[PDB]
Amino acid sequence: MVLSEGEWQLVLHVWAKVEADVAGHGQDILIRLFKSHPETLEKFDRFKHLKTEAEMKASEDLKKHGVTVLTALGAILKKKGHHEAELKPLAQSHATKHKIPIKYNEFISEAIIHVLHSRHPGNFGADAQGAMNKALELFRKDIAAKYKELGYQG
Ligand code: HEM
Repeated sequence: MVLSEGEWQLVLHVWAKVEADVAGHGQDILIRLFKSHPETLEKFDRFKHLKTEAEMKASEDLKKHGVTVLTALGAILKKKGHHEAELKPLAQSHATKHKIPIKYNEFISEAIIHVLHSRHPGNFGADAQGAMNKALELFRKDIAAKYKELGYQG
């Protein structure tokens, strides 16, 4: 798939707001993911022990990882489709080291959309959400194809 330039501008316009507070958005998104789909928490040996939302909110390590996640994702989106080089090491570690099934990428995509909708309603109308969804679908499709190449797929 290909996004038009107008769709990329909608994506990067709301991302510019996210970047005003990377740590806060990273926290909100990962907590959303873990609450909504507790099974994903099990993949993080680092965080598996966190029992409540309050414990998650107080973990500086979780907040650090959320910054890491959003920085990597932002670098990818800013490539506007030309993200082959950035995707390869990400696919390799998630497929081979962390053993993350493809389905869980849909779950974090959902959490990203939820959080932007909650924090940026004026910049995240129907069209901007449609564009962000397309951008994340593009990402998931490309990462899934890499998984298959690397010998995981799934
Ligand atoms: C938007 C999708 C995602 C991005 C951009 C992302 C990015 C990253 C980055 C940059 C790292 C650190 C370096 C590396 O190991 O590659 C990482 C580590 C990791 N990610 Fe992801 N990730 C994503 C989705 C997920 C999902 C869906 C899960 C699990 C449900 C996951 C599980 C992990 C784990 C277990 C680690 C290692 C944490 C540790 O240091 O112990 N990732 N991720």
